[PDB]
Amino acid sequence: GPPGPPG
Amino acid sequence: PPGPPGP
Amino acid sequence: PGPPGPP
Amino acid sequence: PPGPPGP
Amino acid sequence: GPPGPPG
Amino acid sequence: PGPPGPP
Repeated sequence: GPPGPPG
Repeated sequence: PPGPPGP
Repeated sequence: PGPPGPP
Repeated sequence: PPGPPGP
Repeated sequence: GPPGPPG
Repeated sequence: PGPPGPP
């Protein structure tokens, strides 16, 4: 899947 | 699915 | 799952 | 998420 | 994530 | 999490 959100 | 939120 | 988001 | 308040 | 606030 | 803010 796509990268997760910025922290 | 998307990766997790970042640090 | 995708990679973590960036910091 | 954002980093903590600074010193 | 982004930098935290100035202290 | 992101880095601390500056002093």
